[PDB]
Amino acid sequence: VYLDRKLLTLEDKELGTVKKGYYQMKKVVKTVAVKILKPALKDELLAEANVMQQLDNPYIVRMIGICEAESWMLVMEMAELGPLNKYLQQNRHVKDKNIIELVHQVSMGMKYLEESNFVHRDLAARNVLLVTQHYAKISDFGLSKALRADENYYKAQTHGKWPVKWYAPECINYYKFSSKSDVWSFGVLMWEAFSYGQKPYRGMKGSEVTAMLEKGERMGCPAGCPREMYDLMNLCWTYDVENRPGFAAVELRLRNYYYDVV
Ligand SMILES: Cc1cn(-c2nc(Nc3cc(C)c(OS(C)(=O)=O)c(C)c3)ncc2F)cc1CN1CC[C@@H](O)C1
Repeated sequence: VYLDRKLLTLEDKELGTVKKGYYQMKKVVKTVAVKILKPALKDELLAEANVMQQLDNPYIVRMIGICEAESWMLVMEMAELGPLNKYLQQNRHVKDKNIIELVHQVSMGMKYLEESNFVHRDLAARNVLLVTQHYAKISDFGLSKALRADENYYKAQTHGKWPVKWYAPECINYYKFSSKSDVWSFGVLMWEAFSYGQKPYRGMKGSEVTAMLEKGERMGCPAGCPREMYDLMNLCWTYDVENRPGFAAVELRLRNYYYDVV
Protein backbone atom coordinates (compact mmCIF):
# COMPACT_ATOMS: atom_id res chain seq x y z
CA VAL A 1 0.00 0.00 0.00
CA TYR A 2 3.05 2.35 0.15
CA LEU A 3 3.33 5.08 -2.48
CA ASP A 4 6.46 6.67 -3.94
CA ARG A 5 6.96 10.37 -3.07
CA LYS A 6 8.87 11.36 -6.25
CA LEU A 7 5.81 10.15 -8.23
CA LEU A 8 3.44 12.47 -6.26
CA THR A 9 3.02 16.14 -7.18
CA LEU A 10 0.93 18.44 -4.96
CA GLU A 11 -0.56 21.83 -5.84
CA ASP A 12 0.40 24.47 -3.33
CA LYS A 13 -2.89 25.67 -2.14
CA GLU A 14 -5.04 23.65 0.21
CA LEU A 15 -8.55 22.82 -0.78
CA GLY A 16 -7.12 18.05 8.19
CA THR A 17 -5.16 19.81 5.54
CA VAL A 18 -6.07 18.49 2.18
CA LYS A 19 -4.32 19.27 -1.07
CA LYS A 20 -4.84 18.50 -4.70
CA GLY A 21 -2.17 16.45 -6.37
CA TYR A 22 -1.22 14.33 -9.26
CA TYR A 23 0.32 10.95 -8.86
CA GLN A 24 1.95 9.10 -11.70
CA MET A 25 0.74 5.54 -11.75
CA LYS A 26 1.98 3.25 -14.48
CA LYS A 27 1.70 5.00 -17.85
CA VAL A 28 -0.68 7.78 -16.75
CA VAL A 29 -1.24 10.31 -14.03
CA LYS A 30 -4.16 10.14 -11.68
CA THR A 31 -5.63 13.22 -10.09
CA VAL A 32 -5.68 12.91 -6.30
CA ALA A 33 -6.63 14.57 -3.03
CA VAL A 34 -4.10 14.04 -0.31
CA LYS A 35 -4.57 14.33 3.38
CA ILE A 36 -1.48 15.85 4.91
CA LEU A 37 -0.64 15.67 8.59
CA LYS A 38 0.74 18.40 10.87
CA PRO A 39 3.12 12.89 17.91
CA ALA A 40 0.11 10.54 18.44
CA LEU A 41 -1.94 11.74 15.41
CA LYS A 42 0.33 9.52 13.25
CA ASP A 43 -1.60 6.45 14.47
CA GLU A 44 -4.97 8.17 13.81
CA LEU A 45 -4.12 8.79 10.14
CA LEU A 46 -2.97 5.17 9.69
CA ALA A 47 -6.16 3.95 11.42
CA GLU A 48 -8.19 6.02 8.90
CA ALA A 49 -6.22 4.44 6.01
CA ASN A 50 -6.74 0.97 7.51
CA VAL A 51 -10.51 1.60 7.45
CA MET A 52 -10.52 2.98 3.89
CA GLN A 53 -8.33 0.06 2.74
CA GLN A 54 -11.09 -2.37 3.80
CA LEU A 55 -13.92 -0.52 1.99
CA ASP A 56 -14.90 -1.05 -1.65
CA ASN A 57 -18.17 0.55 -2.80
CA PRO A 58 -19.07 3.03 -5.62
CA TYR A 59 -20.35 5.66 -3.15
CA ILE A 60 -17.25 5.78 -0.92
CA VAL A 61 -14.03 7.69 -1.63
CA ARG A 62 -11.35 5.13 -2.54
CA MET A 63 -7.90 5.42 -0.97
CA ILE A 64 -5.02 5.09 -3.47
CA GLY A 65 -2.44 4.57 -0.73
CA ILE A 66 -0.26 6.06 1.96
CA CYS A 67 2.89 8.05 1.60
CA GLU A 68 5.57 8.27 4.23
CA ALA A 69 7.46 11.31 3.33
CA GLU A 70 7.84 14.82 4.41
CA SER A 71 4.58 14.67 6.40
CA TRP A 72 2.52 11.54 6.63
CA MET A 73 0.08 11.54 3.76
CA LEU A 74 -3.14 9.75 2.80
CA VAL A 75 -3.67 9.78 -0.99
CA MET A 76 -7.22 9.47 -2.31
CA GLU A 77 -8.96 9.65 -5.64
CA MET A 78 -10.06 13.12 -6.54
CA ALA A 79 -13.68 14.15 -6.69
CA GLU A 80 -13.63 17.34 -8.72
CA LEU A 81 -16.91 19.04 -7.74
CA GLY A 82 -16.12 18.89 -3.97
CA PRO A 83 -18.38 18.96 -0.84
CA LEU A 84 -22.16 18.63 -1.30
CA ASN A 85 -23.07 21.53 1.00
CA LYS A 86 -20.92 24.15 -0.77
CA TYR A 87 -21.95 22.85 -4.21
CA LEU A 88 -25.67 23.19 -3.46
CA GLN A 89 -24.98 26.61 -1.89
CA GLN A 90 -23.52 27.79 -5.23
CA ASN A 91 -26.04 25.93 -7.45
CA ARG A 92 -29.50 26.82 -6.10
CA HIS A 93 -30.86 25.74 -9.52
CA VAL A 94 -30.31 22.03 -8.66
CA LYS A 95 -33.63 20.16 -8.72
CA ASP A 96 -35.13 18.20 -5.82
CA LYS A 97 -35.06 15.04 -8.00
CA ASN A 98 -31.27 15.50 -8.36
CA ILE A 99 -30.94 15.95 -4.54
CA ILE A 100 -32.94 12.76 -3.98
CA GLU A 101 -30.63 10.94 -6.40
CA LEU A 102 -27.61 12.18 -4.47
CA VAL A 103 -28.85 11.47 -0.91
CA HIS A 104 -30.06 8.04 -2.04
CA GLN A 105 -26.53 7.30 -3.27
CA VAL A 106 -25.27 8.31 0.17
CA SER A 107 -27.76 5.83 1.73
CA MET A 108 -26.39 2.99 -0.48
CA GLY A 109 -22.86 3.83 0.61
CA MET A 110 -24.05 3.92 4.24
CA LYS A 111 -25.98 0.64 3.84
CA TYR A 112 -22.72 -0.98 2.68
CA LEU A 113 -20.96 0.57 5.69
CA GLU A 114 -23.58 -0.87 8.05
CA GLU A 115 -23.35 -4.35 6.41
CA SER A 116 -19.56 -4.11 6.91
CA ASN A 117 -20.10 -3.20 10.62
CA PHE A 118 -18.23 0.12 10.43
CA VAL A 119 -19.55 3.34 12.01
CA HIS A 120 -18.64 6.59 10.24
CA ARG A 121 -19.24 8.95 13.25
CA ASP A 122 -18.94 12.11 11.11
CA LEU A 123 -21.68 11.88 8.48
CA ALA A 124 -22.49 15.40 7.29
CA ALA A 125 -23.05 17.16 3.97
CA ARG A 126 -19.48 18.55 4.19
CA ASN A 127 -18.20 14.93 4.01
CA VAL A 128 -20.17 14.03 0.88
CA LEU A 129 -18.11 14.68 -2.23
CA LEU A 130 -19.42 15.00 -5.75
CA VAL A 131 -17.60 13.20 -8.55
CA THR A 132 -20.19 14.65 -10.94
CA GLN A 133 -23.54 16.42 -10.28
CA HIS A 134 -25.17 12.94 -10.35
CA TYR A 135 -22.57 10.96 -8.38
CA ALA A 136 -21.75 11.39 -4.68
CA LYS A 137 -19.15 9.65 -2.50
CA ILE A 138 -18.82 9.53 1.28
CA SER A 139 -15.48 10.86 2.56
CA ASP A 140 -13.62 11.55 5.85
CA PHE A 141 -13.23 8.31 7.74
CA GLY A 142 -11.00 9.97 10.40
CA LEU A 143 -13.53 9.19 13.15
CA SER A 144 -14.72 5.82 11.79
CA LYS A 145 -14.61 2.63 13.89
CA ALA A 146 -14.85 -1.04 12.98
CA LEU A 147 -17.40 -2.68 15.29
CA ARG A 148 -16.54 -5.81 17.24
CA ALA A 149 -18.23 -8.98 16.03
CA ASP A 150 -20.18 -9.29 19.33
CA GLU A 151 -21.32 -5.62 19.65
CA ASN A 152 -23.47 -3.22 17.61
CA TYR A 153 -21.96 0.01 19.03
CA TYR A 154 -18.66 1.73 19.76
CA LYS A 155 -18.21 3.38 23.20
CA ALA A 156 -16.07 6.56 23.27
CA GLN A 157 -13.99 7.42 26.36
CA THR A 158 -14.62 11.17 26.67
CA HIS A 159 -16.27 14.02 24.75
CA GLY A 160 -13.63 15.33 22.28
CA LYS A 161 -14.07 17.97 19.56
CA TRP A 162 -17.40 16.56 18.34
CA PRO A 163 -19.78 17.68 15.56
CA VAL A 164 -22.58 17.84 18.13
CA LYS A 165 -25.21 19.00 15.64
CA TRP A 166 -25.00 15.72 13.65
CA TYR A 167 -24.97 13.43 16.71
CA ALA A 168 -27.88 11.43 18.11
CA PRO A 169 -28.86 11.83 21.82
CA GLU A 170 -27.36 8.45 22.77
CA CYS A 171 -23.98 9.63 21.38
CA ILE A 172 -24.13 12.85 23.44
CA ASN A 173 -25.50 11.21 26.62
CA TYR A 174 -23.89 7.73 26.67
CA TYR A 175 -21.01 8.05 24.15
CA LYS A 176 -22.61 5.17 22.16
CA PHE A 177 -22.08 5.14 18.39
CA SER A 178 -23.91 2.65 16.18
CA SER A 179 -25.10 2.52 12.59
CA LYS A 180 -28.38 3.87 13.98
CA SER A 181 -26.52 6.98 15.19
CA ASP A 182 -25.14 7.40 11.66
CA VAL A 183 -28.84 7.30 10.60
CA TRP A 184 -29.50 10.32 12.83
CA SER A 185 -26.59 12.13 11.16
CA PHE A 186 -27.99 11.07 7.79
CA GLY A 187 -31.22 12.84 8.78
CA VAL A 188 -29.29 16.07 9.45
CA LEU A 189 -27.42 15.51 6.16
CA MET A 190 -30.74 15.27 4.32
CA TRP A 191 -31.91 18.50 6.01
CA GLU A 192 -28.69 20.16 4.78
CA ALA A 193 -29.12 18.91 1.24
CA PHE A 194 -32.72 20.05 0.81
CA SER A 195 -31.79 23.40 2.38
CA TYR A 196 -29.11 23.81 -0.33
CA GLY A 197 -26.23 23.61 2.12
CA GLN A 198 -27.58 25.79 4.95
CA LYS A 199 -26.13 25.00 8.38
CA PRO A 200 -28.39 23.01 10.73
CA TYR A 201 -29.54 24.60 14.02
CA ARG A 202 -28.22 27.98 12.86
CA GLY A 203 -26.87 30.24 15.62
CA MET A 204 -27.38 27.59 18.34
CA LYS A 205 -24.70 26.18 20.66
CA GLY A 206 -24.45 22.40 20.92
CA SER A 207 -25.88 22.50 24.44
CA GLU A 208 -28.99 24.33 23.17
CA VAL A 209 -29.48 21.84 20.30
CA THR A 210 -29.32 19.01 22.85
CA ALA A 211 -31.95 20.73 25.03
CA MET A 212 -34.17 21.33 21.95
CA LEU A 213 -34.06 17.62 20.98
CA GLU A 214 -34.67 16.60 24.60
CA LYS A 215 -37.95 18.62 24.47
CA GLY A 216 -39.12 16.61 21.43
CA GLU A 217 -38.36 19.40 18.98
CA ARG A 218 -36.76 19.00 15.56
CA MET A 219 -35.72 21.17 12.61
CA GLY A 220 -38.40 22.37 10.18
CA CYS A 221 -39.11 21.31 6.60
CA PRO A 222 -36.85 23.13 4.12
CA ALA A 223 -38.52 25.29 1.46
CA GLY A 224 -39.62 23.07 -1.40
CA CYS A 225 -38.56 19.83 0.31
CA PRO A 226 -40.68 16.85 -0.79
CA ARG A 227 -42.97 15.88 2.11
CA GLU A 228 -41.88 12.22 1.89
CA MET A 229 -38.22 13.33 2.34
CA TYR A 230 -39.08 15.49 5.32
CA ASP A 231 -40.99 12.61 6.86
CA LEU A 232 -37.89 10.45 6.33
CA MET A 233 -35.72 13.03 8.20
CA ASN A 234 -38.08 12.85 11.17
CA LEU A 235 -37.91 9.07 11.11
CA CYS A 236 -34.10 9.37 11.12
CA TRP A 237 -34.52 11.64 14.18
CA THR A 238 -36.28 8.97 16.27
CA TYR A 239 -35.03 9.51 19.87
CA ASP A 240 -35.12 5.85 20.91
CA VAL A 241 -32.29 3.93 19.18
CA GLU A 242 -34.28 0.67 18.85
CA ASN A 243 -37.24 2.25 17.03
CA ARG A 244 -35.05 4.35 14.70
CA PRO A 245 -34.54 2.60 11.33
CA GLY A 246 -31.26 1.11 10.15
CA PHE A 247 -29.80 2.01 6.76
CA ALA A 248 -31.39 -0.93 4.89
CA ALA A 249 -34.82 0.48 5.78
CA VAL A 250 -33.68 4.04 4.99
CA GLU A 251 -32.10 3.04 1.64
CA LEU A 252 -35.24 1.05 0.69
CA ARG A 253 -37.51 4.02 1.40
CA LEU A 254 -35.26 6.35 -0.61
CA ARG A 255 -34.95 3.93 -3.53
CA ASN A 256 -38.72 3.35 -3.80
CA TYR A 257 -39.42 7.08 -3.56
CA TYR A 258 -36.65 7.95 -6.10
CA TYR A 259 -37.84 5.30 -8.61
CA ASP A 260 -41.50 6.36 -8.22
CA VAL A 261 -40.69 10.10 -8.75
CA VAL A 262 -38.43 9.58 -11.82
C1 LIG B 1 -10.47 13.97 3.96
C2 LIG B 1 -10.84 14.65 2.65
C3 LIG B 1 -10.81 14.09 1.44
N1 LIG B 1 -11.19 15.02 0.54
C4 LIG B 1 -11.35 14.89 -0.79
N2 LIG B 1 -11.76 15.97 -1.51
C5 LIG B 1 -11.97 15.92 -2.84
N3 LIG B 1 -12.40 16.98 -3.57
C6 LIG B 1 -12.42 18.27 -3.17
C7 LIG B 1 -12.60 19.25 -4.16
C8 LIG B 1 -12.62 20.61 -3.83
C9 LIG B 1 -12.80 21.62 -4.98
C10 LIG B 1 -12.50 21.02 -2.49
O1 LIG B 1 -12.47 22.36 -2.12
S1 LIG B 1 -13.65 23.18 -2.11
C11 LIG B 1 -14.00 23.66 -0.43
O2 LIG B 1 -14.82 22.47 -2.73
O3 LIG B 1 -13.36 24.42 -2.90
C12 LIG B 1 -12.32 20.03 -1.50
C13 LIG B 1 -12.17 20.39 -0.02
C14 LIG B 1 -12.30 18.68 -1.84
N4 LIG B 1 -11.80 14.74 -3.48
C15 LIG B 1 -11.41 13.65 -2.84
C16 LIG B 1 -11.18 13.68 -1.47
F1 LIG B 1 -10.80 12.56 -0.85
C17 LIG B 1 -11.47 16.15 1.21
C18 LIG B 1 -11.26 15.96 2.51
C19 LIG B 1 -11.44 17.01 3.61
N5 LIG B 1 -12.83 17.03 4.11
C20 LIG B 1 -12.89 17.88 5.32
C21 LIG B 1 -13.84 19.02 4.98
C22 LIG B 1 -14.76 18.38 3.97
O4 LIG B 1 -15.34 19.39 3.15
C23 LIG B 1 -13.78 17.60 3.13
